[PDB]
Amino acid sequence: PPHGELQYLGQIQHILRCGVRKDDRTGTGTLSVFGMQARYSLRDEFPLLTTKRVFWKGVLEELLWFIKGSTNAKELSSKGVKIWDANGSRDFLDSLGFSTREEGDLGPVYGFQWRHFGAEYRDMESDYSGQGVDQLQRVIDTIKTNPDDRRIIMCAWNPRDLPLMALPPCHALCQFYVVNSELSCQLYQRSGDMGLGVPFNIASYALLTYMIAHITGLKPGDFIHTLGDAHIYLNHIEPLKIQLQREPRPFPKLRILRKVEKIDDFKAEDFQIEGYNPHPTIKMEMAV
Amino acid sequence: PPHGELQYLGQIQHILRCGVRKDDRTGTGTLSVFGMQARYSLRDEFPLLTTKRVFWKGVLEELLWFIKGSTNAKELSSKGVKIWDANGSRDFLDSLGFSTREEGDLGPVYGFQWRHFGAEYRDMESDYSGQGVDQLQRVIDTIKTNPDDRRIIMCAWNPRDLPLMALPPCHALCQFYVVNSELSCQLYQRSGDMGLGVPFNIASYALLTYMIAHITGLKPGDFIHTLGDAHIYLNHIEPLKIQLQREPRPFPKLRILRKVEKIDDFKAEDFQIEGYNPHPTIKMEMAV
Ligand SMILES: Cc1nc(=O)c2cc(CN(C)c3ccc(C(=O)N[C@@H](CCC(=O)O)C(=O)O)s3)ccc2[nH]1
Ligand SMILES: Cc1nc(=O)c2cc(CN(C)c3ccc(C(=O)N[C@@H](CCC(=O)O)C(=O)O)s3)ccc2[nH]1
Ligand SMILES: *c1cc(=O)[nH]c(=O)n1[C@H]1C[C@H](O)[C@@H](COP(=O)(O)O)O1
Ligand SMILES: *c1cc(=O)[nH]c(=O)n1[C@H]1C[C@H](O)[C@@H](COP(=O)(O)O)O1
Repeated sequence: PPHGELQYLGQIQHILRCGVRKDDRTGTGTLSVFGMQARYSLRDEFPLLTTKRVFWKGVLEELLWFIKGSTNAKELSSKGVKIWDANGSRDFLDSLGFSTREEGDLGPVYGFQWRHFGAEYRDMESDYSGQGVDQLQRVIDTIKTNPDDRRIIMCAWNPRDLPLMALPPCHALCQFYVVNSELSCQLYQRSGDMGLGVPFNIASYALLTYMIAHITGLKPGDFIHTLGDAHIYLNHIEPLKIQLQREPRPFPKLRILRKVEKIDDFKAEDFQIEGYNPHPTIKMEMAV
Repeated sequence: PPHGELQYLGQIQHILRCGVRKDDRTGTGTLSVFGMQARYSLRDEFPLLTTKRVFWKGVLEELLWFIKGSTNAKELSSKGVKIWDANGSRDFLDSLGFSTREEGDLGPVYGFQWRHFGAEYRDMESDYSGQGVDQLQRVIDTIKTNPDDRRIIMCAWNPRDLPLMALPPCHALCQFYVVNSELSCQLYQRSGDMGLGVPFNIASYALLTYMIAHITGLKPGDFIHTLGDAHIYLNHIEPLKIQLQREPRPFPKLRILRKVEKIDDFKAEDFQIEGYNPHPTIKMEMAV
């Protein structure tokens, strides 16, 4: 079969060639296409793009960070991953009307929604243990007791909390699916920065599926990536054209070195990416 | 000029050919595939399937019923559309442990979530005016003022309310998009009964897009249908095979018979499907 990475490269080709110029919140301007989907096999291979070196350390730490239910950019930043620090800045928080909010407090985003959906948000320092719906655990439990369930959904998009977010989730929800001992996951990404966030986001959900398959005794199946506003920022056009001239390389594999029982038990050292031979890193300037 | 209906027919082919046997909640059994996407153009045509006659009256009536904010099956039944009566019957309600609920009360379903997301659900007769988030109107307001917004989402999936729903929404959420004066809509349907619900569902959202496009002064663009568990029930394989032998006929057109100002203003007589010439109707027994 063909290299799964060609789907992503193909989506980049399409947007660059046929995407429509669409202004945006950041003011950078974009080339956009509405509605896209790709299927990444998770069977004996891991979808970490090769046409560009993907910041894997960032992916792994962000997910563990999400899993802990943290909304403090400081805690992830202490791991050497600064991807969310800009959004927790004093200046940025103020530009949204969050002047009384401490620096690093991203609001009730991902982690908070996944583990405490519906809980009354105070601040990043608050203890929400036992508050709200722990969707992640409910998803894990359902997969174990009734794998045929067609309602295995973890939703980050919370209408009543959007006002408190420094940035509404680019990932509204994801759905899990089990058939013949294989676990699949589909992500609905309402908005996708193709050159920066997407490659990262793909690896992230592929990792989450591996983690959940591991503790549920299942084999990773497919990761389906569904996009809403799939866009390429104007300043990413040139670097993306360089990346398109690169031939994909066999996807690496992901090894889980230890037998884990609970999702909260995983640690960075538990994972190992082997056979990852990517082309040189390509810098995509952040939009703001 | 590939006919738009070929996508739905191709999805049926794929599932019959590659779908995997998967038991289900109803005990009927299905052929299943996880993750699918189809794009139905809404430009000078309406995607009402022709390889079988679709119950358009039901489609229109159900959507007007959603907009009214109703969660009472009887209010739709009184229009001659009985699609939700079973899910509101005494026996079915009792089977889910809702014996204290009145017959016809579907719980916090679409009507409620769309117009009062977050509000505390009491019963189908309660007045929720001013309670919760009226996502529908907010969506309309944003389309009219900031069309580039990548967060135009209407969510029906509410983790907090699920334990009260007679049937968790098969349509988790939808996202709207605007470019070149065209309004597009993507639906994330977590579970799709390909033979029964899907054809109907596709018409439902195409209609919603036509409605919003009308009140916002935009032209309908694309309707992207995204599926989670796309399945063909076993007792639908024979009739679907017959349907697949039928050549689609040009899609009809949808006419709005007068300038409507507000979404709540639409009445059934404001719409006319013209040039609809479907093949004979194909009954698809309900599963359970
Ligand atoms: C416009 C915009 N696009 C984004 O993709 C985006 C992403 C995040 C958060 N996030 C989920 C991120 C994932 C990956 C990131 C990133 O900057 N990656 C660089 C790595 C450079 C480095 O830190 O060493 C890269 O992949 O090149 S940032 C926050 C705001 C955003 N804003
Ligand atoms: C297993 C199952 N599949 C469904 O598609 C489904 C749909 C609803 C509600 N819904 C959203 C529906 C949309 C269309 C419907 C339907 O029965 N359509 C028939 C029409 C027969 C008639 O004319 O009355 C059809 O299209 O053949 S039902 C409730 C439970 C379900 N249960
Ligand atoms: C958000 C977060 C993420 O994990 N990955 C992403 O791709 N993004 C991107 C999408 C978009 O360019 C921007 C968020 O902006 P908006 O809310 O869509 O306006 O970050
Ligand atoms: C639900 C409602 C709708 O509008 N469209 C649909 O196709 N369905 C289908 C999907 C599934 O076969 C069943 C609902 O069951 P479940 O909750 O997925 O188990 O009806």
